[PDB]
Amino acid sequence: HSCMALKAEDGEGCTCKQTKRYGQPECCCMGLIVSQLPTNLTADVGYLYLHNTSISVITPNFFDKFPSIRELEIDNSAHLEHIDGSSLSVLSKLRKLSVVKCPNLREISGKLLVNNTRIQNVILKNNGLATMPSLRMTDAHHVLLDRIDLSGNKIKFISDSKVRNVKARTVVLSENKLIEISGYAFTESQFLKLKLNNNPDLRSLSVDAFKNMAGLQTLDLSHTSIDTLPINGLKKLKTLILNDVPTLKSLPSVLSFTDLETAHFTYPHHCCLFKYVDDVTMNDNGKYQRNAKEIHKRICDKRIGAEPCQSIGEEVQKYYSNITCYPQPDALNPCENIVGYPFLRIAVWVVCLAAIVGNIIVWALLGIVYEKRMRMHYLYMINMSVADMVTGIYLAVLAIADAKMSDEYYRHAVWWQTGWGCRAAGFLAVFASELGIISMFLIAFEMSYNTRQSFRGRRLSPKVGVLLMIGGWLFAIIMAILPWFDVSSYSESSVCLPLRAATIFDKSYLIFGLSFNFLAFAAMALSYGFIVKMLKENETREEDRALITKMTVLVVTDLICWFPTLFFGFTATIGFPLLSLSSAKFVLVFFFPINAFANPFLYV
Amino acid sequence: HSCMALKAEDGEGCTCKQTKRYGQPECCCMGLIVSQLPTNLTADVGYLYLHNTSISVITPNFFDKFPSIRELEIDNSAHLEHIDGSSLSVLSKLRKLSVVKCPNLREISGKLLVNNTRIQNVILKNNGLATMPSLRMTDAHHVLLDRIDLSGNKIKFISDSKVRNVKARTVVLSENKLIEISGYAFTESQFLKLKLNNNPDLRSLSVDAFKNMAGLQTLDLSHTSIDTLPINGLKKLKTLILNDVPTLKSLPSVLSFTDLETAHFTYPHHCCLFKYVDDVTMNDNGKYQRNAKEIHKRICDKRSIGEEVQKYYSNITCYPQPDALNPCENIVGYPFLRIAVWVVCLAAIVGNIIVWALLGIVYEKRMRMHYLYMINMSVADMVTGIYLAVLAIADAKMSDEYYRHAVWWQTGWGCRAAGFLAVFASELGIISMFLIAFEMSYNTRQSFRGRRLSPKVGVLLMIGGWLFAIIMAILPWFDVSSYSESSVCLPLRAATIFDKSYLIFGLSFNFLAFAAMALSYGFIVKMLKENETREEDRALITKMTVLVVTDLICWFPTLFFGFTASSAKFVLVFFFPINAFANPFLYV
Ligand SMILES: CC(C)CCC[C@@H](C)[C@H]1CC[C@H]2[C@@H]3CC=C4C[C@@H](O)CC[C@]4(C)[C@H]3CC[C@]12C
Ligand SMILES: *[C@@H]1O[C@H](CO)[C@@H](O)[C@H](O)[C@H]1NC(C)=O
Ligand SMILES: *[C@@H]1O[C@H](CO)[C@@H](O)[C@H](O)[C@H]1NC(C)=O
Ligand SMILES: *[C@@H]1O[C@H](CO)[C@@H](O)[C@H](O)[C@H]1NC(C)=O
Ligand SMILES: *[C@@H]1O[C@H](CO)[C@@H](O)[C@H](O)[C@H]1NC(C)=O
Ligand SMILES: *[C@@H]1O[C@H](CO)[C@@H](O)[C@H](O)[C@H]1NC(C)=O
Ligand SMILES: *[C@@H]1O[C@H](CO)[C@@H](O)[C@H](O)[C@H]1NC(C)=O
Repeated sequence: HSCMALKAEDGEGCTCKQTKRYGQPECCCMGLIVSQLPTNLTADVGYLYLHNTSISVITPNFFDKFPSIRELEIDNSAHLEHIDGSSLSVLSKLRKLSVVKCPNLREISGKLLVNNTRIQNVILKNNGLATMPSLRMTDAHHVLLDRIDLSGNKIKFISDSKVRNVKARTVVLSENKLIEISGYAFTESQFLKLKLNNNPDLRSLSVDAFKNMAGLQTLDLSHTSIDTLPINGLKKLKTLILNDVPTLKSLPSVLSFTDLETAHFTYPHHCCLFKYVDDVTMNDNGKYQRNAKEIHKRICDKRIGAEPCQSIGEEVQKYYSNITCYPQPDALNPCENIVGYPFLRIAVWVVCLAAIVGNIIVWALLGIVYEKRMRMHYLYMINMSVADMVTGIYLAVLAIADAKMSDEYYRHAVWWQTGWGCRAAGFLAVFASELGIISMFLIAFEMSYNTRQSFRGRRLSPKVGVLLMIGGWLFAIIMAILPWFDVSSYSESSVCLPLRAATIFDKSYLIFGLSFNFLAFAAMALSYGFIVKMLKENETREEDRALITKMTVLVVTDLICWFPTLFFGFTATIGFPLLSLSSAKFVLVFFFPINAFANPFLYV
Repeated sequence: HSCMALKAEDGEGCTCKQTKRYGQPECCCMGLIVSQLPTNLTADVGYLYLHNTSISVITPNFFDKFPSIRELEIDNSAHLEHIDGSSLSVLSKLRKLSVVKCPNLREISGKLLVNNTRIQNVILKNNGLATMPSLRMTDAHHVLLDRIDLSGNKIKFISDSKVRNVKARTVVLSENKLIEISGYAFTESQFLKLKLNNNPDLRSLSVDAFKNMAGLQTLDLSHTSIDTLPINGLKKLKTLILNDVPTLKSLPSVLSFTDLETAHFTYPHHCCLFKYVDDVTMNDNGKYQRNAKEIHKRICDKRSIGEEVQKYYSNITCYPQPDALNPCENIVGYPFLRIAVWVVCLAAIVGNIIVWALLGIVYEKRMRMHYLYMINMSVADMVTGIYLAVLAIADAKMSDEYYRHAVWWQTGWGCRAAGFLAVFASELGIISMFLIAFEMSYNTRQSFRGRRLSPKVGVLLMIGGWLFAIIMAILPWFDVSSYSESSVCLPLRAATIFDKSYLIFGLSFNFLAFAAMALSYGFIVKMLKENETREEDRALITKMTVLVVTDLICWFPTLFFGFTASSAKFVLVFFFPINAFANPFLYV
């Protein structure tokens, strides 16, 4: 409160007062005037506080004047360049140490907290610390550190055996710019919760970085580029947190963990990898075979009467089932199966074969009905057949993937889902959908303009029609190739559809798609009405009047099918996952595929 | 191990060895030469083993000769006719009891397991018993029986009040020909887990079969064929697995149970009744109102009444969770989709009436097999409409109710007839769609040459196609496929080997017929382009060509979505009937 009284006085000086609650007096120094603490200062001070004094650098003998110090705090000191930790450590009875808002405090040297058996907690946050303090410890400390914090600093490396024998609950290294943690970074220490989150640049961890530790209850690595989690030392974690670490493709063996109860992973399939371990756990037959032999008794020795100990291959899975994982699998990211129900499997196979057969029918019957004179709309019908063929290829990819990956999907799931293959599948699907939409709109507009101007005596240029076709093709291609990048990812579904909306920009992409669907529906309705009016004005030819009738059936069926599409989208304004997303998938796989599959029987 | 080692040296005889580990000597007998009790024997038999023994009958004097026997094991007693439980009861020194592979054991008399508070296991494996032993444990017993087992046997009956207070942890009566279980079969017995699996013949489980017993933590009736389940006794039950029981469609309400922690059922609607009990719990209001008050007091001491009870029940997970193939509380799932199917069925029926009027006005006076083909296509459209209507009214009748009485609709007759109508309508429509193009092609080709298809042949082929649709529709009534596995009543199951063949053959045949029809119409249009027919036929040819092409466009996508895919039900219910009623518009 001495600092508060000084700030109320606004006098850049040191003021002290004695408190009866603790006996020792409290002194605070403040302002730019004080370059060093004045000599006429009491020595029995327990609590020493410094508000942005002009101390440029703490000398190795700076704090030695006052032996009875018990608490320290330094704040806002913009002039602090370097501090020698030894002089601070000479303070035997130092209970708490805090340093904040020092921007230029580039280094703290020496083995801190050594020879100081009374430290209770350390707070070092929002400082320009450019290297890890060399924290050592010894077993004399009667009270463990409540919290030791280095968050908000700029540390980048943790060399061999930097933090030894510290006994503490919470240790935090978040927000730092770590690039590597070397082997044996910790040693002999026990931590209740070690924090390593919000560290974008952390790529490589040494395989034995957490080896030789004396205990680690909970650990979190969220927002990290960790490639492979270390195997050793982590054999006792109660909880594991690997949130938002897309580089963590393949986890180390689930067998190694022994007592974990809660685990948050980034990809959902690791949850099933933990759950579906039912047949995997008994296969180790090594050191963890002994560990399993030991853990089974640990439960079954104490679990009217009671069941006997079932074998080490069933009770271990019974215990492992209790392990809760947050990215739980769903119908959109299923385990052991891609398509699931056998009816759907055989239906997908037959429908892929039938889509290919329909494209073949398009080719053959269009060649049969082909007129000698070049026609503008033959190319459009061919492009719609191409859209149908792409849909068939997408379903073929899904079918063959389900055929190959059956019964072992959860192991291979992440590689397929994030891999190049899923991006290709999503490209195929969305490109087919957009190509069909733009092709329907283009053929409707071309027929409308040709019919309308032909009766008046003019015509829309067929080269303009080809230009519109290539413009729509580029539209579909750019709509499909963009989600390859992070505008909207294909990795959020097991069938590679773009059910992605997290960055709000992906929401912009989906809004653009929905708006284009609405514009296509409105344009088709209006252009078809105008076509009906023009047909009322004048009649068409005969041998190609089959195509005119096909346009009329487009007038009917396109409106019939796209009318409930927007209605379902509007009724799904809540956007409930796994229900509205399924509706969107069904809409995409129905309504463009309507015309796509119709193409043979439509065009004949 | 020691007995087998001694037997390996051509041990066609009885032999004894004084093992230092057990103190008392171990004795073994082997070979058909041992047709009776041992010749001169030893009186200090500690462990007893008899393998492939030619013993004929057992009399209490057999064991009284050497009352020191502590463990017993009888194996491969091929000739063994009968044993008396009294003989083993007198041998109170016994702790182990094994009897295996007896091929013709007809009966075991007396009360086995009585008089002996030291037996720890009773392992009767494949004894072929034609009547179960009257096993009993008296009040004086104190050793926890580790396991009592009756493996593959000929136990046709359990009879009333058979078993008296057995204290075994696990009772296994599996792989049995049980035809009936009279009441009180396990009176006052205390069991931890009871397994009755793999007894197909069990069809008369009494209401008091498990009455008054001291309780079971788990009860297993896997692969039974029971017609009902008693309410009494199972109140304390902690685990009930009823996988693959096909006949238990009248399960008492989950409220009757009080301590389930895990349950298995073959029909997911039972688990939906578990979760949706929310409105059923308070409906009881009988003496079970007092029972529910008691259990609510217990639950609240353990840590509104209805919400807490339903949370507790939701904690009772069941493996057959509900699925999209049979959504609970509704067939339509959505109210907007309900009005959509209502409007499509109304459009179907109104269009059918309009088509009746149109056929009445435009019908040609002269006989025409073409008009017959059009009539049967209109009938196919009408039956699609009636299938739509019955599904819609079934949803309306069971609005919000589709967890009670759900099973009877799927299995009893409603789904059977509805699926019959649906598939018959679809197949008749497809086959008529093929026949009309076949008529067009045959008439087009032959008339130019100067011939015509036989009208009798055409009528007979139309009747044959009608019969093909009928036989395709009737088959899933049997076990070749199933209507039962969907609230929409469509034939969705594909599990059995024949089911996959049936389903894939149906779909592939439909699409192949459509492709062949398209090829035939391509031939027709090529002929028309090359040669000009008579104008009277030319107008009719053009009208029918437009009709067929428009019908193709309307029909095709429905099966595509039904295969590539709630919304599946919506599309099958909406777009296909839309084609069905839109096609006559293209007819006229
Ligand atoms: C489910 C909601 C969103 C949309 C439902 C679509 C309804 C309104 C559509 C689909 C099929 C349509 C019918 C299709 C064909 C014809 C013939 C034509 O002369 C117009 C009327 C009539 C009879 C249409 C009436 C409107 C109709 C019934
Ligand atoms: C501390 O910081 C302020 C703000 O930069 C600075 O102006 C001031 O001189 C320092 N001392 C006090 C007492 O505010
Ligand atoms: C120490 O002396 C300085 C001047 O030398 C004076 O301003 C200050 O108040 C003194 N402080 C104490 C605690 O005596
Ligand atoms: C600090 O501890 C080290 C540990 O080796 C010891 O050598 C040193 O003398 C101590 N210094 C003081 C000032 O107590
Ligand atoms: C029976 O008597 C024979 C001959 O005296 C003796 O050797 C043998 O040990 C006895 N027991 C058996 C089982 O043959
Ligand atoms: C029992 O032993 C006899 C004679 O050694 C042998 O023929 C017979 O096969 C054996 N029993 C069985 C079931 O094999
Ligand atoms: C055991 O049987 C004997 C006669 O065999 C009988 O006297 C006795 O009461 C029985 N004991 C028990 C505990 O049933």
